Amino acid sequence: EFDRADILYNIRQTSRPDVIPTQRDRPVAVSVSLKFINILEVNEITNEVDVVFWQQTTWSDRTLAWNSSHSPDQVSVPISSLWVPDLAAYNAISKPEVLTPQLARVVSDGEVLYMPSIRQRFSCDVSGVDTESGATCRIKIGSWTHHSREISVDPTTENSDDSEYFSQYSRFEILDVTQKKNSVTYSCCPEAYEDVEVSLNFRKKGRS
Amino acid sequence: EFDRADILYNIRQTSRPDVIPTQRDRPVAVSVSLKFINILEVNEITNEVDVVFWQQTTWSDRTLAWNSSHSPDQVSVPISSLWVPDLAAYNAISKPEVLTPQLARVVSDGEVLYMPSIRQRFSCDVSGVDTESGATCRIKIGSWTHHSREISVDPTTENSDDSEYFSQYSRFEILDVTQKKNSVTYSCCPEAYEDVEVSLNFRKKG
Amino acid sequence: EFDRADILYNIRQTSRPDVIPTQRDRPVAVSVSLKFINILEVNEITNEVDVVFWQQTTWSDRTLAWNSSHSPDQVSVPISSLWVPDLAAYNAISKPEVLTPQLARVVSDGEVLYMPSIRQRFSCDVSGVDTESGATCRIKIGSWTHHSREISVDPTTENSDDSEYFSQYSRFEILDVTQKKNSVTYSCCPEAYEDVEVSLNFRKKG
Amino acid sequence: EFDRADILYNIRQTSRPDVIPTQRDRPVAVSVSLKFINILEVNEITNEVDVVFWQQTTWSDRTLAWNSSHSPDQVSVPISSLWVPDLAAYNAISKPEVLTPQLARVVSDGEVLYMPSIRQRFSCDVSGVDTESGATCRIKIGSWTHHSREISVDPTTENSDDSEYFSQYSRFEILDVTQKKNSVTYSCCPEAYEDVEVSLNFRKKG
Amino acid sequence: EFDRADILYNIRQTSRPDVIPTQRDRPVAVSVSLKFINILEVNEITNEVDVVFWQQTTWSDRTLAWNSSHSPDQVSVPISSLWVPDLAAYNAISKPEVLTPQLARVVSDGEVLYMPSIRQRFSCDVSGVDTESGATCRIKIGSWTHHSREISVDPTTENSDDSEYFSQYSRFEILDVTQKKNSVTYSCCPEAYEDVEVSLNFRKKGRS
Ligand SMILES: CN1CCC[C@H]1c1cccnc1
Ligand SMILES: CN1CCC[C@H]1c1cccnc1
Ligand SMILES: CN1CCC[C@H]1c1cccnc1
Ligand SMILES: CN1CCC[C@H]1c1cccnc1
Ligand SMILES: CN1CCC[C@H]1c1cccnc1
Repeated sequence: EFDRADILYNIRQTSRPDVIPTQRDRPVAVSVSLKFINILEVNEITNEVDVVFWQQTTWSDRTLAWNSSHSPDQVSVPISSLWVPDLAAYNAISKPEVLTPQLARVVSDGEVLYMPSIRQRFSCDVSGVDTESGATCRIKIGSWTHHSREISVDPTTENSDDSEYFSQYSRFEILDVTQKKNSVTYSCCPEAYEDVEVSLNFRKKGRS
Repeated sequence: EFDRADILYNIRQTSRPDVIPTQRDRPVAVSVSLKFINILEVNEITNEVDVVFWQQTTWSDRTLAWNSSHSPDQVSVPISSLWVPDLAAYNAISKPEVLTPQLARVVSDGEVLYMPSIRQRFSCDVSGVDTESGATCRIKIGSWTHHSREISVDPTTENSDDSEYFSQYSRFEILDVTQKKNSVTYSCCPEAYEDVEVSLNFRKKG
Repeated sequence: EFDRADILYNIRQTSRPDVIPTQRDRPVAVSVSLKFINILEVNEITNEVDVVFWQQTTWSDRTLAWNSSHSPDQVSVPISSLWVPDLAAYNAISKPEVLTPQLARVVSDGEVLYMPSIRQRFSCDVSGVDTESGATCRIKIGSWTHHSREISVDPTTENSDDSEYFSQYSRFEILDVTQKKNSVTYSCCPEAYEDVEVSLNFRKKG
Repeated sequence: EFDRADILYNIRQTSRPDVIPTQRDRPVAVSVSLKFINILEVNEITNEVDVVFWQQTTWSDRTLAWNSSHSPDQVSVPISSLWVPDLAAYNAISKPEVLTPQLARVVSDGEVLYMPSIRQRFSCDVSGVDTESGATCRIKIGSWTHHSREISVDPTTENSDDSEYFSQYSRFEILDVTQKKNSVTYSCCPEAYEDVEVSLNFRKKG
Repeated sequence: EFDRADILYNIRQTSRPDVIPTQRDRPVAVSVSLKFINILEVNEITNEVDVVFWQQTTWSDRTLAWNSSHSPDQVSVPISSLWVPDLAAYNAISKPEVLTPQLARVVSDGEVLYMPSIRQRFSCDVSGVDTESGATCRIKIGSWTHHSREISVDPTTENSDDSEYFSQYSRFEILDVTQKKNSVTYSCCPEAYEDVEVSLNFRKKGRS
């Protein structure tokens, strides 16, 4: 039997936050999904957008696991005590501003959910934002330093609505969100790195 | 008999800041209440507001308790030595800027009061800010990661006065502040998460 | 004979920066004085000012004391090794930007002087700033979490000119600086908290 | 046989982050190459530019090496656990804003690749930016404190296309990127310091 | 013989960074000299300037010394491991933005050179900036908390041109840099504090 204090103590003492939780030479499967909350600023001249999204991030780390047969089966853990995937947005032009407490939810089987609210600026196609078909801003996210044999990134499906959490008070409306996944070889390095491309189809609402 | 040094040493040494002070499998009851001090900027086109408020936050942590029959019965404690609720404003568009010393007041029975002055910008309904009925901006606050069996959130009880500490030098005036607690289920997760919705009814002076 | 290394070692090794240096039955007497250096921005529409001042802060901590019959009688100490009063400006709308090295001067009897240069923005009365009688901006400073029995705040007892070090290159000129102690209760808590109100009477130059 | 955990433990335990991995008194050869991603703001009046670039940095540190006959031959390491060259852009007018996770890739033979995305503002020649031949902004990068007997800086670009990773959505387009190795003695100090000058020839599209 | 690792270990283990390296009740002699790199913004209405300068700072700390008959005689050391003079500019209106790695160079006899590149804004006389005589902005630098028996501050000169490292792409040109030493008594305290005043004589380049 463990209480929350015991679980959290054991995790702090033994999770190796700098060690990717790879098992038998297989990639850590990371799921990412952006839930758009607001679009704060758009510039059709510069092709830049300022956006707030929840970055729902999910993966398994079995070194975190504990027998919860007589115990709580989930806890909140500061991310500084956990390994977290080194995800970056490749077309970000500002550093990610995390708006929320930096805590992940860890299940007793080792499943982790880290879902920060992030404000970040992007360079992307803003053309058509003012028309009915709208603009399509693509956001590319992947591990910065782990190639495909170490981290895979997936846009795991749901029925997950588009503007389920998007602000009704925004000047913009979301028409569609699609996720595409890619495998790229960069000039720097010989291995392929996976990314998810998130296409945000949106437009400016008219005053009426 | 303890002096302040002993109380604070004991809190610092046995601090478990990462551990939610859950007792008898009941949620930690957190009270929140926003005391509006200033509205610094409002944009009716973008529906954004920049606000300064004291986020009065209250809860009980029995692991902090000490016998105070012959001791001080209250101390100020760095929040880095305490568990603090992971509250977030859901419609915030900037990160909370804490303007005050990050100290909580702890009572010998384990009651904590943490009341930072916060500057933060929010996405909300700014329409009507210039009519007499004013605008109503809604701010939603709740635990980011603890569901309803772990953290409940409630309005601070004490009969809430609206303009109490609000700046007389602001360009805006407060007409009314109301609160409503909700219980919401999001698609990410199967459990319900509690929030308080704070409705700030305000208008431009003139 | 202690040398500076010994003094600073002893302070650092025994320092309890979390512990208010309450002397028996008494509030720690803190003296505060703002020496205005520059007024960088003024907005008469929003009633906001951006200011730079030296926050002269003085108090006694006898736990720091040492026998200096045959030793240096003063040293500079990082404030992270010292208890420091949790002062806040109640009408501040930005968090204090400290422009100087964060060192206090500690005398062998336990007297401490901490005098940071601070840039901060405030909400206050900017009306009349461009007139002959000028504007009067009031800045309210007090302990954020320590009530009247734990901290008292007074203006430094000197006659002194708080506009003495003000920049000659400023667009503004200071006409007068006055201070008044107040003591107030807040809805949150049953005790009185002390503050100093610093009234800065200033105007634009021609 | 070591697993990733062992490799990272061993590196962390013997991380000598402040020690330049000099061998027998001969300079650490550092390769630098800037991969331009975006040009965000250009001001022809002030001669200032705001740029985003991947700063591909490469060097060898044999103290990091491990036998990978039966082990992973590469790991990602927090740069806080590694010595990293003290490179600075001499004409930068803002501190480097690092946009990416601060991890370097370390090969079992001791080769290190650190490649942060950086946003930084520079002072340089913006004249002609809205002509056809374009502007040429020169960025000078070298070790801040290590002279030529301790750090050598070389452009290894490996010959990969200029506009390769540059945003197609930028307002600007890259015409050409060239590099020059320099060796400058400064008035302060008697030894020479190496730098690479990266010349970005770019324009506004039509 | 010590190697670099030994030197740095020994310094890390025994530097007392909060201890002023006073020897026998003498002041620590600190030399300061500003090498101007750029003038970014000037406002003649508000009397404010935004400047970039190398703040060349030099002093001796005998506790850092080591025998280098058969060892490297200089190392780079993080300033977090060293005592550094608590210098401040008295007319600065922003905090000193350090643009460079925060390393000092330490010689085996205990001489230290710390030379950060700093961007900072000042309140000073901007009048005359677009005439041929130019403006003269005075920058006052001294120890914040150490009086003259603990720290003296002294300007030092080289025969180099003041523009050696001034940007040729600035909108301003430097006409002259001079420096004065002062000893001032403030109201707070009974002791004299030393400062160096650095007078930057500059003007706007021809607009064409
Ligand atoms: C795959 N990353 C994305 C761009 C560069 C590359 C990389 C590789 C190794 C270390 N850092 C970055
Ligand atoms: C209640 N939170 C707000 C948005 C998602 C949710 C959540 C749940 C678990 C871990 N992180 C975030
Ligand atoms: C006197 N303080 C300033 C305003 C609220 C009050 C207070 C009391 C206890 C803890 N935090 C804040
Ligand atoms: C190469 N650096 C750039 C300018 C001065 C020089 C330097 C030398 C020693 C310590 N810091 C800086
Ligand atoms: C020399 N400094 C400049 C103004 C105040 C003074 C000072 C003295 C002691 C501690 N802090 C500041």
